[PDB]
Amino acid sequence: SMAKVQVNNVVVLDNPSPFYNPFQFEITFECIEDLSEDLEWKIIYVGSAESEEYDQVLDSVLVGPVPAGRHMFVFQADAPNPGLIPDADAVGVTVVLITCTYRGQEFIRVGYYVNNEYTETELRENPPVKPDFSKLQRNILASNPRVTRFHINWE
Repeated sequence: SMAKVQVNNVVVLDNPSPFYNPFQFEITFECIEDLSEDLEWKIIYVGSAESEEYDQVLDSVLVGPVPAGRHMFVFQADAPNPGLIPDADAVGVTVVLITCTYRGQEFIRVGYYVNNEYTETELRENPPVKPDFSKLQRNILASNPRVTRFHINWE
């Protein structure tokens, strides 16, 4: 069958923000017909390129009833746990992902680069071994989303 859900756009809200602020995404999509089963959205923070074990599922949203037509919703998730981020990966560029599954199958993955940078010159010039997350600013590169679609069984 044809893809029954088509994501139209994601707006990154509160985009330059302190590291400890929650993520906020305003997501619009279309359903070509009433879906009987649930859509599950997730936000996944890539703690390190070292390994997927440093991935953090920040939150999941499950919608039981699906109606046909255009949709908008706002997806908010708490910031990642800095205790689980390797020291060498915290300051710099990482990735945050938005995924959606239907009947348990991921059909779309929207990835953004995330640039975490210090706000004080002293910290930028002499970064501590353990990063000071209270002084880190998160900038999501909202203009350059990377979209991957997956074929799933929509019936």
